[PDB]
Amino acid sequence: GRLIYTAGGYFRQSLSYLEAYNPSDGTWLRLADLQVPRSGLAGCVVGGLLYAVGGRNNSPDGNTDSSALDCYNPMTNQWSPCAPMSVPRNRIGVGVIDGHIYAVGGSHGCIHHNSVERYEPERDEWHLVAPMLTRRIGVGVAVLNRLLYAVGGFDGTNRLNSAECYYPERNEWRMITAMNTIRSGAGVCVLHNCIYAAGGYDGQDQLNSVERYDVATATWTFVAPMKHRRSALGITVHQGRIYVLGGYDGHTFLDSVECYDPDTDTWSEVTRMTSGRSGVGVAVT
Amino acid sequence: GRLIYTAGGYFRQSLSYLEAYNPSDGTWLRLADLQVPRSGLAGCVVGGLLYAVGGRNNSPDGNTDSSALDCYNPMTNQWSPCAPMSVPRNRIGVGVIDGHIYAVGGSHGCIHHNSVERYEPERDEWHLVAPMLTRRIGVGVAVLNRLLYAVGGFDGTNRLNSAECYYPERNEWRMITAMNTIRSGAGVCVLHNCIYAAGGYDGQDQLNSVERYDVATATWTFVAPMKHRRSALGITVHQGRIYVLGGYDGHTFLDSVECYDPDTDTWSEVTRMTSGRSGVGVAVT
Ligand code: NA
Repeated sequence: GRLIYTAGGYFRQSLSYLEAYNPSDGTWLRLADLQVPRSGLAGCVVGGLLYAVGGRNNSPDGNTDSSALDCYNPMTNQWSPCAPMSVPRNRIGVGVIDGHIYAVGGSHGCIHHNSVERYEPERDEWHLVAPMLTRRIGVGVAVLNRLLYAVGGFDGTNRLNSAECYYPERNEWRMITAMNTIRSGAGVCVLHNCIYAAGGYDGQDQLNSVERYDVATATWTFVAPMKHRRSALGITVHQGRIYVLGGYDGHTFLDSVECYDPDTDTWSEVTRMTSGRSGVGVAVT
Repeated sequence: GRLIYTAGGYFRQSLSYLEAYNPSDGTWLRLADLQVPRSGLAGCVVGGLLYAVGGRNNSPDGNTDSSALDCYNPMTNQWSPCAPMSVPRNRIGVGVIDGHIYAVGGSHGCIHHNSVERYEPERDEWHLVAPMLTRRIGVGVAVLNRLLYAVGGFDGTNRLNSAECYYPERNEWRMITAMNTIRSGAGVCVLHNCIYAAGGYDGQDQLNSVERYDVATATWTFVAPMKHRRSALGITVHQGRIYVLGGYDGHTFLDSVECYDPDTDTWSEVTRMTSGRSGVGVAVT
């Protein structure tokens, strides 16, 4: 009975919400708020614990980029602070390999990071690894074949269709085949041995198009588009299906949750979040 | 029969309101809207004309920092554009010396300005002067003894308790005694030869504390606090009393207007604005 957790987000200002959706019965739980309101963060799970990584506190009286790492225990309904990252990372990408959290790119004020760091929960320590070949904020991250893929984003000048792959054993990055579409703030996940990149911003419009990377052919192929165009959407995989949560369509902050069935190549609206928001962190446990 | 004018502000989005309060009879006038919505702007008066300087248009369709200078004539109820500043300046500080407008600090996207520029209404021209020693956004500005004081703010990393002074004849800045409290977005004004810094934000809390700088002793002393904590408040002096307008208390956008009587060292609520808002520009004419 795993749940889809959504942490933080943005609607007029950064949000503290921690909510959990049950795809089986369609119910939503209201869990303990984040200690600091954050948008542009990422979520991940290690050993049944939910982690909220980086982001930014956007408030009417001023803004603060976050280097924070916070851990939520579903059994206790409590958030606990962890060691912070070396730098603040807003619009961060995150992936997990062997119980270690990789924090990828993101921004700190005018700085667009190419730097990458890894967290060890057993030691509560962060350590820098090899930086990416490109500076990437609003970057999508996917773990596939024990490699860490960094997809699209924004380098400070241009939104990107480029993508690269990290080899943990060799501690190095290599560029892979570029996507068909330029995407910053896309939802990036892994489903049935393929990397999916859904929505995002091409530098002009928020996108509803969805493409998938097949490792064997090293090609990106378009699949069925989402019903709603969205950037800064949350994404996850639950029981062989992709779930996209909220986002921004250029005018509205979406409460829509769409579900992709790979067997039928179709998207359907499954639920609505309690309120519209973009820039959430999402994970399943 | 001078009026307290409040221009722009923020509530869900940047506002276009121009309203004028009469402290003698408690009435509010609804004047011509600003041509462009703006929050984080500053207001000032030169030769009976009201000026709206800098700010930002925060809308659901995007955010744009403003380099605009607009002039309102109370006799015609008309806004007229003036020459723009060299750069956009959101959360700007403004002061007037010898009929010249000084535009101090503020932000442009991720940039935190230390730059300062001066407007000459007779020539409709802006010119840069010596930059401040510190980058300051959400900076409070006060003119005292023909010197321009820049108080607190945010440098891009930390909210500040520091303050500095500009010498127009020498074209140079000098650091002065730091405040007792770190304050960004405080209300800063001059009353009876003292600089007052009321409220503000420290990165964690909105403040109700008020302190005053005495030039002779070069010391900051706390006076009676305001009834409501507020950051990004509007401030002005009218007939020997300080008026604080709106702001943000960490939850609500205030419509509250408080008045400080220096003879009794007491604050009282005198009126309410027609709607709650933060980040207004305020001036008296
Ligand atoms: Na907030």
